[PDB]
Amino acid sequence: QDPARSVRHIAIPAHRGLITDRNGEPLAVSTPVTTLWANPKELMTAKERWPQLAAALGQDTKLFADRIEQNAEREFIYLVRGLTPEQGEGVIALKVPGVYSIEEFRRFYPAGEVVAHAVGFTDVDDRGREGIELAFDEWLAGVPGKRQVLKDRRGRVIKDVQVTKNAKPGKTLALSIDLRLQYLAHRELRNALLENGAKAGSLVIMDVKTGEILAMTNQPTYNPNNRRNLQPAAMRNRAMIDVFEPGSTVKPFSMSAALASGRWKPSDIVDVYPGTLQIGRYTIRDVSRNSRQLDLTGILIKSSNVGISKIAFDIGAESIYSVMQQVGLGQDTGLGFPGERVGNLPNHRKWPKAETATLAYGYGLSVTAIQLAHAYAALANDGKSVPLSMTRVDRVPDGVQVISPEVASTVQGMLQQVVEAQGGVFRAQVPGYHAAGKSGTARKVSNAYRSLFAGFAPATDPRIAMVVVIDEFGGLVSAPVFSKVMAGALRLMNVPP
Repeated sequence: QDPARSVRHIAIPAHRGLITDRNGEPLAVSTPVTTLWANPKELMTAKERWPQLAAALGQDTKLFADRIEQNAEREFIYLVRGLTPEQGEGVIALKVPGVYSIEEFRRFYPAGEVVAHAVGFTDVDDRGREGIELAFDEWLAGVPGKRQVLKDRRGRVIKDVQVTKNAKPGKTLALSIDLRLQYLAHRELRNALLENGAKAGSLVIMDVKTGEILAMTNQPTYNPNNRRNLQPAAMRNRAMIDVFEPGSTVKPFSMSAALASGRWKPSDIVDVYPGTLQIGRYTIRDVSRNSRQLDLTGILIKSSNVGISKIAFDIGAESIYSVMQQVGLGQDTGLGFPGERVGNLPNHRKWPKAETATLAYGYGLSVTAIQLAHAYAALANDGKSVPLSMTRVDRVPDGVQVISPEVASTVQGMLQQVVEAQGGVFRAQVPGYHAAGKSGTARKVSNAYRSLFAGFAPATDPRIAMVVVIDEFGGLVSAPVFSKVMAGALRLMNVPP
């Protein structure tokens, strides 16, 4: 026969670490719940109690009985996971032979759908499945404790002996996210999509000094506290996953290369008439074909593919490739979100004219909204790249001077004119401030199109970079979202006009 006595162990679940926004507002909080397990060999001696027990578990009387009878020979099954402590005390109070309790934890997300994708959620075992919860699982999970029990020959717990290992609570995490900006971003992105008959999009706000992600919102979203009817479209962290050719939004990086080459100055003129350029069997065609001479700022205002291609042929694709690589386009973000997409910044030894031109006007690479906001942050931060962070930054990293301060300042002033000049993206203007940026028609890589707006403010002393992505010309839907969210974000951060 089996031993009359055996010393056994039971795990002591650990309290998962608090997630807060950068101002300490809670975003994910461990809620005590009660798990009930049974020894069927003991339960089998108390059948008349089963229907009361089943009703207190919210289980069907016969399905409950069938489950215990089917497991009669086992000494452990779970009865139910994650009752309220009040509910568990009610079941324990029934004193049914063979019913035992374990203290577990369930997450609650106080801000719900507003920050669903960035924070993520946990599975039935309280482990990270999505977002920060996944990326920082090890940090947040802590370490289960251990205690000894004495069991008899039939698996009855006859003594709680001792705790041999204290549970180690998980560690607290303060995100870079500012929930005030996050609520503004979520509201305005949602409202823009509903008003324009669009289904999906994303918005990223970054601190250009610190590399902090201040807001990251995607539509559709979901309530992480009630996933009962959750659609896969809604769980997608689009800002980090959706890859697209960024089109005209990377022409500022092409212009940065041109101004670093020694061959170009802002007052330089390019003739783009008649809005096309034959390069062998290929024709580069401009979206607006009403121009002859354009200065470098006008090439950005008109988004002339011919203009930027002629510059690119003069300076060589390798100069443009290098800037785009150094500002992080097509590169690992280092954020350690499993499944984050890197996109592709193709390289060549010999760049033919076609591939040189498509790189320079943004169809020769694929990026995410995070990478595009990161690149805009570098340009805004007087050309100094700072690592991306989803966590609060107290000591700002040195970062890397990727674009000379002078060139970055000149390109800031060109992008100010894109927003402010006659013929510019006037819907991206931010009353009280100089804003700077560039619209684009992005092409999805998996043709599906996205309306992009990328920019920063204040134009003459930048603090915040922003990318707006609307899945669906001239930012007519993404530019006004930038305008409204930047207007708000700057004042919530007490940025002076």
